Amino acid sequence: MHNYVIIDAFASVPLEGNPVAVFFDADDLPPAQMQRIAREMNLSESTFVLKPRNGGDALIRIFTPVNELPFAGHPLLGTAIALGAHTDNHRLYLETQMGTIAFELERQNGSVIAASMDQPIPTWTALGRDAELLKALGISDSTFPIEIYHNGPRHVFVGLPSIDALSALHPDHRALSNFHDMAINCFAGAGRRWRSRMFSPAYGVVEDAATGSAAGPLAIHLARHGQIEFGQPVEILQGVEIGRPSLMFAKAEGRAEQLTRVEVSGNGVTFGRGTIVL
Amino acid sequence: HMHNYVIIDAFASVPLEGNPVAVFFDADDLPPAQMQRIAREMNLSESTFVLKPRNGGDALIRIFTPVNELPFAGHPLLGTAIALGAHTDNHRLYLETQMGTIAFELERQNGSVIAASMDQPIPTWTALGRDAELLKALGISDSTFPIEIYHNGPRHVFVGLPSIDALSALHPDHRALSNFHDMAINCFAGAGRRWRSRMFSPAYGVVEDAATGSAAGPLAIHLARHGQIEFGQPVEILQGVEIGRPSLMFAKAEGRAEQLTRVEVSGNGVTFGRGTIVL
Ligand SMILES: N[C@H]1C(C(=O)O)=CC=C[C@@H]1O
Ligand SMILES: N[C@H]1C(C(=O)O)=CC=C[C@@H]1O
Repeated sequence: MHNYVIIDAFASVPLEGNPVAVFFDADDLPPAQMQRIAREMNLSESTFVLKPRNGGDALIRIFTPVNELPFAGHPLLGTAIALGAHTDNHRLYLETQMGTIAFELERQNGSVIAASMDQPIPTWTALGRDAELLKALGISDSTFPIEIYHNGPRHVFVGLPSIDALSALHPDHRALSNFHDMAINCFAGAGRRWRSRMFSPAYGVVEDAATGSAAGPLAIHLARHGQIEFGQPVEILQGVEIGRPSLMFAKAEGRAEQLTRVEVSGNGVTFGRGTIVL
Repeated sequence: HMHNYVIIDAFASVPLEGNPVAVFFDADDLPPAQMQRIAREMNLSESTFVLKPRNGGDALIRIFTPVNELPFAGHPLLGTAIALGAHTDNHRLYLETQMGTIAFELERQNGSVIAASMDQPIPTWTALGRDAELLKALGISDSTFPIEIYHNGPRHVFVGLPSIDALSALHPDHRALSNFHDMAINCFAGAGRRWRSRMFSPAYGVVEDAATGSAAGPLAIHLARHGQIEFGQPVEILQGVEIGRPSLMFAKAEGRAEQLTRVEVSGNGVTFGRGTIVL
Protein backbone atom coordinates (compact mmCIF):
# COMPACT_ATOMS: atom_id res chain seq x y z
CA MET A 1 0.00 0.00 0.00
CA HIS A 2 1.53 3.36 -0.96
CA ASN A 3 1.43 6.67 0.82
CA TYR A 4 0.91 9.84 -1.21
CA VAL A 5 0.70 13.61 -0.69
CA ILE A 6 -1.19 16.15 -2.79
CA ILE A 7 0.90 19.29 -3.26
CA ASP A 8 -0.45 22.49 -4.72
CA ALA A 9 2.56 23.67 -6.72
CA PHE A 10 3.18 27.36 -7.54
CA ALA A 11 0.79 28.37 -4.72
CA SER A 12 0.89 29.83 -1.19
CA VAL A 13 -2.68 28.53 -0.15
CA PRO A 14 -4.47 25.26 -0.85
CA LEU A 15 -6.88 25.20 -3.86
CA GLU A 16 -4.64 27.61 -5.82
CA GLY A 17 -1.76 26.42 -8.07
CA ASN A 18 -1.54 23.06 -9.83
CA PRO A 19 -2.03 19.85 -7.91
CA VAL A 20 0.41 16.94 -8.13
CA ALA A 21 0.08 13.60 -6.41
CA VAL A 22 3.55 12.40 -5.14
CA PHE A 23 3.76 8.62 -4.42
CA PHE A 24 6.36 7.35 -1.94
CA ASP A 25 8.38 4.08 -1.84
CA ALA A 26 7.37 3.25 -5.38
CA ASP A 27 10.21 0.79 -6.21
CA ASP A 28 7.85 -2.20 -6.30
CA LEU A 29 5.61 -0.65 -8.94
CA PRO A 30 6.11 -1.55 -12.65
CA PRO A 31 6.01 1.44 -14.99
CA ALA A 32 2.78 0.21 -16.62
CA GLN A 33 1.16 0.32 -13.15
CA MET A 34 2.52 3.84 -12.48
CA GLN A 35 0.85 4.93 -15.70
CA ARG A 36 -2.45 3.38 -14.58
CA ILE A 37 -2.26 5.12 -11.18
CA ALA A 38 -1.65 8.43 -12.99
CA ARG A 39 -4.74 7.78 -15.11
CA GLU A 40 -6.68 7.03 -11.89
CA MET A 41 -5.65 10.26 -10.16
CA ASN A 42 -6.42 12.31 -13.34
CA LEU A 43 -4.25 15.28 -12.28
CA SER A 44 -1.98 16.91 -14.89
CA GLU A 45 0.80 14.68 -13.48
CA SER A 46 1.50 12.11 -10.70
CA THR A 47 5.08 11.31 -9.66
CA PHE A 48 6.78 8.25 -8.20
CA VAL A 49 9.73 8.42 -5.77
CA LEU A 50 12.36 5.71 -6.38
CA LYS A 51 15.81 4.92 -5.05
CA PRO A 52 18.55 6.88 -6.83
CA ARG A 53 20.69 5.22 -9.54
CA ASN A 54 23.26 7.97 -10.23
CA GLY A 55 24.16 9.79 -7.03
CA GLY A 56 21.03 11.92 -6.52
CA ASP A 57 18.79 11.84 -3.48
CA ALA A 58 16.09 10.04 -5.44
CA LEU A 59 14.90 9.10 -8.91
CA ILE A 60 11.51 10.57 -9.90
CA ARG A 61 9.31 9.15 -12.69
CA ILE A 62 6.69 11.60 -14.02
CA PHE A 63 3.37 10.56 -15.66
CA THR A 64 0.46 12.45 -17.21
CA PRO A 65 -2.87 10.64 -17.49
CA VAL A 66 -1.74 9.34 -20.92
CA ASN A 67 2.08 9.21 -21.12
CA GLU A 68 5.42 9.43 -19.32
CA LEU A 69 7.52 12.62 -19.46
CA PRO A 70 11.31 12.84 -19.08
CA PHE A 71 11.17 16.23 -17.25
CA ALA A 72 8.41 18.56 -16.00
CA GLY A 73 8.52 21.69 -13.76
CA HIS A 74 5.38 21.71 -11.56
CA PRO A 75 5.56 18.00 -10.67
CA LEU A 76 9.23 18.15 -9.68
CA LEU A 77 8.64 21.35 -7.72
CA GLY A 78 5.91 19.67 -5.73
CA THR A 79 7.97 16.46 -5.35
CA ALA A 80 10.90 18.45 -3.98
CA ILE A 81 8.65 20.30 -1.49
CA ALA A 82 7.05 16.95 -0.36
CA LEU A 83 10.45 15.19 -0.05
CA GLY A 84 11.91 18.15 1.79
CA ALA A 85 9.93 17.08 4.82
CA HIS A 86 11.88 13.76 4.96
CA THR A 87 15.32 15.35 5.71
CA ASP A 88 16.98 18.52 7.01
CA ASN A 89 18.76 19.27 3.71
CA HIS A 90 18.38 22.54 1.92
CA ARG A 91 19.94 21.18 -1.24
CA LEU A 92 18.21 18.32 -3.01
CA TYR A 93 19.26 16.53 -6.26
CA LEU A 94 16.48 14.74 -8.11
CA GLU A 95 17.27 12.34 -10.92
CA THR A 96 15.05 12.30 -14.02
CA GLN A 97 15.31 10.91 -17.58
CA MET A 98 16.80 14.34 -18.58
CA GLY A 99 19.50 14.10 -15.87
CA THR A 100 19.97 15.19 -12.29
CA ILE A 101 18.10 18.41 -11.37
CA ALA A 102 19.41 20.56 -8.55
CA PHE A 103 16.93 22.18 -6.07
CA GLU A 104 17.41 24.76 -3.32
CA LEU A 105 14.64 24.52 -0.65
CA GLU A 106 13.32 27.56 1.28
CA ARG A 107 12.82 26.40 4.84
CA GLN A 108 11.73 28.14 8.05
CA ASN A 109 12.56 26.38 11.29
CA GLY A 110 13.04 23.18 9.14
CA SER A 111 9.63 23.58 7.43
CA VAL A 112 9.59 23.74 3.57
CA ILE A 113 7.80 26.80 1.99
CA ALA A 114 9.23 26.92 -1.50
CA ALA A 115 11.85 25.66 -3.94
CA SER A 116 14.03 26.73 -6.82
CA MET A 117 15.36 24.46 -9.68
CA ASP A 118 17.98 24.71 -12.38
CA GLN A 119 16.27 23.38 -15.54
CA PRO A 120 17.86 21.76 -18.57
CA ILE A 121 18.94 24.37 -21.09
CA PRO A 122 16.42 24.10 -23.90
CA THR A 123 17.07 24.10 -27.67
CA TRP A 124 14.59 25.61 -30.15
CA THR A 125 13.54 26.09 -33.73
CA ALA A 126 10.73 27.58 -35.78
CA LEU A 127 7.47 25.63 -35.59
CA GLY A 128 6.83 25.80 -39.36
CA ARG A 129 3.05 25.28 -38.94
CA ASP A 130 1.83 28.78 -38.07
CA ALA A 131 -1.35 28.99 -40.09
CA GLU A 132 -2.54 25.55 -38.81
CA LEU A 133 -1.84 26.41 -35.18
CA LEU A 134 -3.33 29.89 -35.26
CA LYS A 135 -6.51 28.54 -36.95
CA ALA A 136 -6.86 25.92 -34.21
CA LEU A 137 -6.40 28.65 -31.54
CA GLY A 138 -8.95 30.84 -33.29
CA ILE A 139 -6.68 33.81 -34.01
CA SER A 140 -5.01 35.70 -36.83
CA ASP A 141 -1.37 36.29 -35.80
CA SER A 142 1.18 35.88 -33.00
CA THR A 143 2.77 39.05 -31.63
CA PHE A 144 6.21 37.31 -31.85
CA PRO A 145 7.67 34.46 -34.00
CA ILE A 146 6.18 31.05 -33.14
CA GLU A 147 8.99 28.84 -31.87
CA ILE A 148 9.13 25.38 -30.25
CA TYR A 149 11.47 24.67 -27.34
CA HIS A 150 12.74 21.29 -26.08
CA ASN A 151 13.81 20.50 -22.51
CA GLY A 152 12.32 16.98 -22.38
CA PRO A 153 8.78 17.81 -23.28
CA ARG A 154 8.29 20.42 -25.96
CA HIS A 155 6.62 23.86 -25.62
CA VAL A 156 5.39 26.18 -28.37
CA PHE A 157 4.90 29.90 -27.59
CA VAL A 158 2.19 32.15 -29.18
CA GLY A 159 2.00 35.80 -28.13
CA LEU A 160 -1.30 37.62 -27.55
CA PRO A 161 -1.73 41.47 -27.68
CA SER A 162 -3.61 41.85 -24.39
CA ILE A 163 -4.62 39.88 -21.34
CA ASP A 164 -8.27 40.24 -22.49
CA ALA A 165 -7.41 38.62 -25.84
CA LEU A 166 -5.62 35.78 -23.98
CA SER A 167 -8.67 35.20 -21.75
CA ALA A 168 -11.00 35.21 -24.74
CA LEU A 169 -9.29 32.19 -26.39
CA HIS A 170 -11.57 29.17 -26.94
CA PRO A 171 -9.26 26.76 -28.86
CA ASP A 172 -10.31 23.80 -31.07
CA HIS A 173 -8.93 20.94 -28.85
CA ARG A 174 -9.49 18.38 -31.62
CA ALA A 175 -7.46 20.50 -34.02
CA LEU A 176 -4.72 20.94 -31.35
CA SER A 177 -4.56 17.07 -31.15
CA ASN A 178 -2.70 17.15 -34.49
CA PHE A 179 0.24 18.73 -32.59
CA HIS A 180 1.96 15.67 -31.08
CA ASP A 181 4.52 15.59 -28.24
CA MET A 182 4.09 19.29 -27.38
CA ALA A 183 2.17 21.79 -25.29
CA ILE A 184 0.84 25.10 -26.63
CA ASN A 185 1.61 28.09 -24.38
CA CYS A 186 -0.19 31.41 -25.17
CA PHE A 187 1.16 34.51 -23.37
CA ALA A 188 0.46 38.21 -22.76
CA GLY A 189 1.88 40.95 -20.53
CA ALA A 190 4.63 43.54 -20.14
CA GLY A 191 7.93 43.96 -18.38
CA ARG A 192 8.32 41.84 -15.26
CA ARG A 193 4.69 40.55 -15.27
CA TRP A 194 3.25 38.06 -17.70
CA ARG A 195 0.16 35.92 -17.98
CA SER A 196 -0.09 32.49 -19.62
CA ARG A 197 -2.50 29.74 -20.61
CA MET A 198 -1.43 26.18 -21.70
CA PHE A 199 -3.29 23.64 -23.80
CA SER A 200 -2.01 20.08 -24.48
CA PRO A 201 -4.00 17.13 -25.88
CA ALA A 202 -0.64 15.43 -26.40
CA TYR A 203 -0.02 15.48 -22.64
CA GLY A 204 -3.60 14.60 -21.66
CA VAL A 205 -4.85 18.01 -20.52
CA VAL A 206 -7.41 20.41 -22.03
CA GLU A 207 -5.88 23.31 -20.07
CA ASP A 208 -3.12 23.13 -17.48
CA ALA A 209 -2.89 25.44 -14.42
CA ALA A 210 0.97 25.78 -14.13
CA THR A 211 3.41 24.52 -16.77
CA GLY A 212 6.67 24.82 -14.95
CA SER A 213 8.85 23.45 -17.79
CA ALA A 214 7.44 26.25 -19.93
CA ALA A 215 8.36 29.08 -17.53
CA GLY A 216 12.09 28.91 -18.13
CA PRO A 217 11.70 28.72 -21.94
CA LEU A 218 9.30 31.67 -21.87
CA ALA A 219 11.89 33.80 -20.05
CA ILE A 220 14.31 32.85 -22.84
CA HIS A 221 11.68 33.63 -25.56
CA LEU A 222 10.92 37.09 -24.09
CA ALA A 223 14.63 38.03 -23.88
CA ARG A 224 15.38 36.70 -27.44
CA HIS A 225 12.61 38.91 -28.72
CA GLY A 226 13.75 41.99 -26.89
CA GLN A 227 10.89 42.42 -24.38
CA ILE A 228 13.07 41.81 -21.28
CA GLU A 229 16.82 41.60 -20.45
CA PHE A 230 18.68 38.30 -19.99
CA GLY A 231 19.12 37.86 -16.24
CA GLN A 232 15.90 39.81 -15.47
CA PRO A 233 13.52 37.85 -13.21
CA VAL A 234 9.90 37.57 -14.38
CA GLU A 235 6.64 36.53 -12.82
CA ILE A 236 4.39 34.33 -14.92
CA LEU A 237 0.81 34.00 -13.76
CA GLN A 238 -1.03 30.99 -15.27
CA GLY A 239 -4.42 29.33 -14.73
CA VAL A 240 -6.47 32.41 -13.81
CA GLU A 241 -9.37 31.68 -16.23
CA ILE A 242 -9.82 28.15 -14.91
CA GLY A 243 -9.79 29.24 -11.25
CA ARG A 244 -6.33 27.88 -10.51
CA PRO A 245 -4.09 30.94 -10.34
CA SER A 246 -0.44 29.81 -10.23
CA LEU A 247 2.60 32.07 -9.78
CA MET A 248 5.86 30.91 -11.44
CA PHE A 249 9.11 32.85 -11.04
CA ALA A 250 11.73 32.43 -13.85
CA LYS A 251 15.16 33.84 -14.72
CA ALA A 252 17.39 32.89 -17.78
CA GLU A 253 21.05 33.92 -17.38
CA GLY A 254 23.68 34.40 -20.16
CA ARG A 255 22.91 35.16 -23.80
CA ALA A 256 20.87 33.59 -26.61
CA GLU A 257 23.85 31.58 -28.05
CA GLN A 258 25.16 30.69 -24.61
CA LEU A 259 22.76 30.31 -21.70
CA THR A 260 24.37 29.54 -18.37
CA ARG A 261 21.34 28.92 -16.15
CA VAL A 262 17.53 28.59 -16.39
CA GLU A 263 16.07 28.91 -12.88
CA VAL A 264 12.35 28.32 -12.11
CA SER A 265 10.97 28.68 -8.59
CA GLY A 266 7.73 28.81 -6.62
CA ASN A 267 5.89 28.24 -3.41
CA GLY A 268 3.97 25.04 -2.74
CA VAL A 269 1.62 23.77 -0.02
CA THR A 270 0.18 20.48 1.10
CA PHE A 271 -3.51 19.97 0.26
CA GLY A 272 -3.86 16.44 1.62
CA ARG A 273 -2.33 13.13 2.40
CA GLY A 274 -3.39 9.50 2.22
CA THR A 275 -2.80 5.93 1.08
CA ILE A 276 -3.72 3.82 -1.93
CA VAL A 277 -4.62 0.07 -1.77
CA LEU A 278 -1.89 -1.07 -4.20
CA HIS B 1 -10.99 22.48 9.76
CA MET B 2 -9.99 19.10 8.09
CA HIS B 3 -12.02 16.46 6.15
CA ASN B 4 -11.51 12.74 5.61
CA TYR B 5 -12.22 11.24 2.15
CA VAL B 6 -12.41 7.89 0.41
CA ILE B 7 -11.74 7.21 -3.44
CA ILE B 8 -14.25 4.68 -4.66
CA ASP B 9 -13.96 3.17 -8.12
CA ALA B 10 -17.66 2.82 -9.03
CA PHE B 11 -18.95 0.15 -11.50
CA ALA B 12 -15.84 -2.04 -11.02
CA SER B 13 -14.90 -5.05 -8.74
CA VAL B 14 -11.05 -4.24 -9.01
CA PRO B 15 -9.12 -1.01 -8.48
CA LEU B 16 -8.07 1.04 -11.46
CA GLU B 17 -11.19 0.07 -13.40
CA GLY B 18 -14.65 1.83 -13.29
CA ASN B 19 -15.11 5.55 -12.63
CA PRO B 20 -13.54 7.17 -9.54
CA VAL B 21 -15.44 9.34 -7.09
CA ALA B 22 -14.00 11.22 -4.08
CA VAL B 23 -16.42 11.14 -1.05
CA PHE B 24 -15.89 13.75 1.67
CA PHE B 25 -17.23 12.97 5.11
CA ASP B 26 -18.66 15.46 7.73
CA ALA B 27 -18.80 18.19 5.15
CA ASP B 28 -21.42 20.50 6.78
CA ASP B 29 -18.87 23.21 7.59
CA LEU B 30 -17.98 23.70 3.88
CA PRO B 31 -19.83 26.35 1.94
CA PRO B 32 -20.96 25.26 -1.58
CA ALA B 33 -18.43 27.61 -3.16
CA GLN B 34 -15.61 25.74 -1.33
CA MET B 35 -17.13 22.32 -2.21
CA GLN B 36 -16.99 23.38 -5.87
CA ARG B 37 -13.30 24.30 -5.48
CA ILE B 38 -12.48 20.96 -3.83
CA ALA B 39 -14.16 19.13 -6.66
CA ARG B 40 -11.91 20.99 -9.12
CA GLU B 41 -8.86 20.19 -6.99
CA MET B 42 -9.67 16.44 -7.15
CA ASN B 43 -10.39 16.72 -10.89
CA LEU B 44 -12.49 13.53 -10.94
CA SER B 45 -15.74 13.45 -12.92
CA GLU B 46 -17.47 14.13 -9.54
CA SER B 47 -16.74 14.59 -5.87
CA THR B 48 -19.51 14.27 -3.23
CA PHE B 49 -20.03 15.86 0.17
CA VAL B 50 -21.81 14.05 3.04
CA LEU B 51 -24.07 16.34 5.11
CA LYS B 52 -26.41 15.68 8.04
CA PRO B 53 -29.95 14.67 6.90
CA ARG B 54 -32.95 17.12 6.86
CA ASN B 55 -35.88 14.89 5.68
CA GLY B 56 -35.46 11.54 7.46
CA GLY B 57 -32.81 9.85 5.31
CA ASP B 58 -29.41 8.64 6.49
CA ALA B 59 -27.50 11.61 4.96
CA LEU B 60 -27.91 14.48 2.52
CA ILE B 61 -25.43 14.36 -0.44
CA ARG B 62 -24.24 17.31 -2.53
CA ILE B 63 -22.61 16.44 -5.89
CA PHE B 64 -20.16 18.51 -7.91
CA THR B 65 -18.35 18.09 -11.23
CA PRO B 66 -15.13 20.02 -11.72
CA VAL B 67 -17.24 22.99 -12.96
CA ASN B 68 -20.83 22.76 -11.56
CA GLU B 69 -23.22 21.23 -9.04
CA LEU B 70 -25.73 18.49 -10.09
CA PRO B 71 -28.99 17.55 -8.37
CA PHE B 72 -28.59 13.82 -8.96
CA ALA B 73 -25.99 11.49 -10.48
CA GLY B 74 -25.55 7.71 -10.59
CA HIS B 75 -21.81 6.81 -10.29
CA PRO B 76 -21.16 9.39 -7.48
CA LEU B 77 -24.11 8.17 -5.45
CA LEU B 78 -23.22 4.51 -5.96
CA GLY B 79 -19.74 5.24 -4.72
CA THR B 80 -21.13 7.35 -1.87
CA ALA B 81 -23.42 4.47 -0.83
CA ILE B 82 -20.59 1.93 -0.88
CA ALA B 83 -18.36 4.27 1.18
CA LEU B 84 -21.08 4.95 3.81
CA GLY B 85 -21.90 1.28 3.79
CA ALA B 86 -18.60 0.64 5.61
CA HIS B 87 -19.88 2.66 8.62
CA THR B 88 -23.15 0.64 9.08
CA ASP B 89 -24.68 -2.87 9.28
CA ASN B 90 -28.00 -1.84 7.63
CA HIS B 91 -29.10 -3.51 4.34
CA ARG B 92 -30.60 -0.30 2.92
CA LEU B 93 -29.41 3.27 2.82
CA TYR B 94 -31.43 6.40 2.11
CA LEU B 95 -29.56 9.32 0.54
CA GLU B 96 -31.24 12.66 0.29
CA THR B 97 -30.49 14.79 -2.77
CA GLN B 98 -31.91 17.84 -4.55
CA MET B 99 -34.04 15.27 -6.55
CA GLY B 100 -35.49 13.64 -3.41
CA THR B 101 -34.43 10.68 -1.33
CA ILE B 102 -32.68 7.86 -3.25
CA ALA B 103 -33.06 4.33 -1.83
CA PHE B 104 -30.14 1.90 -2.07
CA GLU B 105 -29.81 -1.79 -1.31
CA LEU B 106 -26.28 -2.75 -0.21
CA GLU B 107 -24.66 -6.10 -0.97
CA ARG B 108 -22.09 -7.48 1.41
CA GLN B 109 -19.61 -10.37 1.02
CA ASN B 110 -17.66 -11.42 4.09
CA GLY B 111 -17.82 -8.20 6.23
CA SER B 112 -17.78 -5.94 3.29
CA VAL B 113 -19.99 -3.87 0.98
CA ILE B 114 -19.05 -4.90 -2.57
CA ALA B 115 -22.03 -3.56 -4.56
CA ALA B 116 -25.29 -1.72 -4.52
CA SER B 117 -28.56 -1.11 -6.34
CA MET B 118 -30.47 2.21 -6.50
CA ASP B 119 -33.95 3.30 -7.54
CA GLN B 120 -33.45 6.37 -9.73
CA PRO B 121 -35.87 9.26 -10.32
CA ILE B 122 -38.30 8.46 -13.19
CA PRO B 123 -37.17 10.57 -16.15
CA THR B 124 -38.99 12.73 -18.60
CA TRP B 125 -37.99 12.77 -22.25
CA THR B 126 -38.37 14.41 -25.59
CA ALA B 127 -36.62 14.77 -28.92
CA LEU B 128 -33.64 17.11 -28.86
CA GLY B 129 -34.61 18.73 -32.17
CA ARG B 130 -31.02 19.73 -33.04
CA ASP B 131 -30.00 16.60 -35.00
CA ALA B 132 -28.05 18.32 -37.67
CA GLU B 133 -25.95 20.34 -35.25
CA LEU B 134 -25.31 17.44 -32.84
CA LEU B 135 -24.42 14.90 -35.54
CA LYS B 136 -21.96 17.39 -37.05
CA ALA B 137 -20.27 17.85 -33.73
CA LEU B 138 -20.00 14.03 -33.33
CA GLY B 139 -18.60 13.67 -36.84
CA ILE B 140 -21.35 11.37 -38.16
CA SER B 141 -24.40 11.60 -40.46
CA ASP B 142 -27.22 10.01 -38.52
CA SER B 143 -28.46 8.01 -35.59
CA THR B 144 -29.94 4.50 -35.59
CA PHE B 145 -32.84 5.68 -33.41
CA PRO B 146 -34.59 8.99 -32.73
CA ILE B 147 -32.23 11.41 -30.88
CA GLU B 148 -33.92 12.04 -27.56
CA ILE B 149 -33.01 13.79 -24.27
CA TYR B 150 -33.99 12.44 -20.88
CA HIS B 151 -34.08 14.42 -17.55
CA ASN B 152 -33.55 12.89 -14.13
CA GLY B 153 -31.74 15.91 -12.64
CA PRO B 154 -29.01 16.11 -15.14
CA ARG B 155 -29.96 15.58 -18.82
CA HIS B 156 -28.75 12.76 -21.12
CA VAL B 157 -29.06 12.67 -24.94
CA PHE B 158 -28.85 9.28 -26.74
CA VAL B 159 -27.31 8.80 -30.25
CA GLY B 160 -27.24 5.26 -31.68
CA LEU B 161 -24.37 3.82 -33.65
CA PRO B 162 -24.65 0.89 -36.13
CA SER B 163 -21.63 -1.06 -34.73
CA ILE B 164 -19.13 -1.06 -31.83
CA ASP B 165 -16.37 -0.32 -34.38
CA ALA B 166 -18.31 2.84 -35.46
CA LEU B 167 -18.75 3.80 -31.80
CA SER B 168 -15.01 3.43 -31.04
CA ALA B 169 -14.18 5.44 -34.16
CA LEU B 170 -15.89 8.64 -32.89
CA HIS B 171 -13.52 11.61 -32.46
CA PRO B 172 -15.97 14.41 -31.45
CA ASP B 173 -15.40 18.15 -31.59
CA HIS B 174 -15.47 19.06 -27.86
CA ARG B 175 -15.76 22.80 -28.68
CA ALA B 176 -18.84 22.33 -30.87
CA LEU B 177 -20.33 20.09 -28.21
CA SER B 178 -19.94 22.93 -25.67
CA ASN B 179 -22.92 24.61 -27.39
CA PHE B 180 -25.04 21.87 -25.78
CA HIS B 181 -25.64 23.25 -22.30
CA ASP B 182 -26.69 21.34 -19.24
CA MET B 183 -26.48 17.89 -20.81
CA ALA B 184 -24.27 14.89 -21.63
CA ILE B 185 -24.12 13.16 -25.00
CA ASN B 186 -24.32 9.36 -24.65
CA CYS B 187 -23.42 7.32 -27.78
CA PHE B 188 -24.37 3.65 -27.78
CA ALA B 189 -24.12 0.38 -29.80
CA GLY B 190 -24.77 -3.31 -29.19
CA ALA B 191 -27.68 -5.76 -29.10
CA GLY B 192 -30.06 -7.59 -26.75
CA ARG B 193 -28.68 -7.69 -23.17
CA ARG B 194 -25.24 -6.26 -24.17
CA TRP B 195 -24.55 -2.57 -24.87
CA ARG B 196 -21.47 -0.36 -25.16
CA SER B 197 -21.56 3.41 -24.40
CA ARG B 198 -19.32 6.47 -24.66
CA MET B 199 -20.23 9.77 -22.92
CA PHE B 200 -19.00 13.29 -23.77
CA SER B 201 -19.95 16.44 -21.78
CA PRO B 202 -18.14 19.86 -21.82
CA ALA B 203 -21.24 21.10 -19.92
CA TYR B 204 -20.42 18.76 -16.98
CA GLY B 205 -16.70 19.40 -17.25
CA VAL B 206 -15.55 16.07 -18.80
CA VAL B 207 -14.15 15.39 -22.29
CA GLU B 208 -15.17 11.72 -21.87
CA ASP B 209 -16.67 10.08 -18.78
CA ALA B 210 -15.95 6.46 -17.78
CA ALA B 211 -19.34 5.50 -16.30
CA THR B 212 -22.50 7.68 -16.42
CA GLY B 213 -24.78 5.96 -13.91
CA SER B 214 -27.62 8.51 -14.41
CA ALA B 215 -27.57 7.59 -18.15
CA ALA B 216 -27.90 3.80 -17.57
CA GLY B 217 -31.57 3.94 -16.41
CA PRO B 218 -32.72 6.20 -19.25
CA LEU B 219 -30.89 4.02 -21.85
CA ALA B 220 -32.75 0.96 -20.64
CA ILE B 221 -36.01 2.94 -21.11
CA HIS B 222 -34.94 4.19 -24.56
CA LEU B 223 -34.02 0.68 -25.75
CA ALA B 224 -37.40 -0.63 -24.51
CA ARG B 225 -39.29 2.25 -26.12
CA HIS B 226 -37.59 1.49 -29.41
CA GLY B 227 -38.30 -2.30 -29.37
CA GLN B 228 -34.71 -3.55 -28.86
CA ILE B 229 -35.54 -5.09 -25.47
CA GLU B 230 -38.72 -5.64 -23.41
CA PHE B 231 -39.62 -3.54 -20.39
CA GLY B 232 -38.36 -5.30 -17.29
CA GLN B 233 -35.43 -6.98 -19.20
CA PRO B 234 -32.05 -6.33 -17.43
CA VAL B 235 -29.21 -5.05 -19.56
CA GLU B 236 -25.43 -4.72 -19.18
CA ILE B 237 -23.90 -1.42 -20.31
CA LEU B 238 -20.14 -1.33 -20.76
CA GLN B 239 -18.63 2.21 -20.81
CA GLY B 240 -15.13 3.66 -20.84
CA VAL B 241 -13.30 1.00 -22.93
CA GLU B 242 -11.66 3.44 -25.39
CA ILE B 243 -10.24 5.57 -22.59
CA GLY B 244 -8.85 2.64 -20.59
CA ARG B 245 -11.48 2.77 -17.86
CA PRO B 246 -13.90 -0.17 -18.53
CA SER B 247 -17.00 0.12 -16.31
CA LEU B 248 -20.01 -2.25 -16.10
CA MET B 249 -23.48 -0.85 -15.27
CA PHE B 250 -26.58 -3.05 -14.83
CA ALA B 251 -30.00 -1.42 -15.50
CA LYS B 252 -33.72 -2.47 -15.65
CA ALA B 253 -36.78 -0.22 -16.33
CA GLU B 254 -40.10 -1.69 -15.18
CA GLY B 255 -43.68 -0.91 -16.20
CA ARG B 256 -44.62 0.71 -19.53
CA ALA B 257 -43.71 3.94 -21.30
CA GLU B 258 -46.88 5.72 -20.01
CA GLN B 259 -46.20 4.56 -16.41
CA LEU B 260 -42.70 3.47 -15.22
CA THR B 261 -42.85 1.90 -11.82
CA ARG B 262 -39.10 1.46 -11.17
CA VAL B 263 -35.82 2.42 -12.87
CA GLU B 264 -33.10 0.35 -11.15
CA VAL B 265 -29.32 0.74 -11.72
CA SER B 266 -26.69 -1.34 -9.95
CA GLY B 267 -23.02 -2.13 -9.86
CA ASN B 268 -19.91 -3.24 -8.02
CA GLY B 269 -17.52 -0.82 -6.33
CA VAL B 270 -14.15 -0.98 -4.62
CA THR B 271 -11.95 1.38 -2.54
CA PHE B 272 -8.84 2.65 -4.30
CA GLY B 273 -7.58 4.96 -1.54
CA ARG B 274 -8.35 7.21 1.37
CA GLY B 275 -6.98 10.21 3.21
CA THR B 276 -7.41 13.61 4.83
CA ILE B 277 -7.38 17.22 3.60
CA VAL B 278 -6.23 20.39 5.34
CA LEU B 279 -9.48 22.31 5.00
N1 LIG C 1 2.18 20.45 -15.72
C1 LIG C 1 2.63 20.36 -17.16
C2 LIG C 1 4.14 20.28 -17.36
C3 LIG C 1 5.02 21.08 -16.42
O1 LIG C 1 6.19 21.24 -16.75
O2 LIG C 1 4.59 21.44 -15.32
C4 LIG C 1 4.76 19.69 -18.49
C5 LIG C 1 3.95 19.10 -19.45
C6 LIG C 1 2.57 19.04 -19.29
C7 LIG C 1 1.93 19.23 -17.89
O3 LIG C 1 0.54 19.49 -17.96
N1 LIG D 1 -20.38 10.43 -14.04
C1 LIG D 1 -21.30 11.35 -14.73
C2 LIG D 1 -22.72 11.38 -14.13
C3 LIG D 1 -23.27 10.08 -13.54
O1 LIG D 1 -24.50 9.92 -13.43
O2 LIG D 1 -22.50 9.22 -13.12
C4 LIG D 1 -23.62 12.42 -14.48
C5 LIG D 1 -23.17 13.54 -15.20
C6 LIG D 1 -21.83 13.68 -15.62
C7 LIG D 1 -20.74 12.77 -14.93
O3 LIG D 1 -19.52 12.78 -15.67
